[PDB]
Amino acid sequence: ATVVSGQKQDRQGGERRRSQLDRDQCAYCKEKGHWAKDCPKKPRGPRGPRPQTSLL
RNA sequence: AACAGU
Ligand SMILES: [Zn+2]
Repeated sequence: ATVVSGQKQDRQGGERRRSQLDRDQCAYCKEKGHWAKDCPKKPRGPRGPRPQTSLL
């Protein structure tokens, strides 16, 4: 015999389709004030800004 | 994955 399972459907709080992602809420760390594109927890690298060293 | 918003 086994008694273990999950079956329930209930949720509160309004939301279109992106949690409480405020227009001024970072969608990365969840910090309000800065945008994800400006998240201080964003990645960086690899250090080496060299797309194409042309000669002209 | 941590971008759910050019
Ligand atoms: Zn952030």
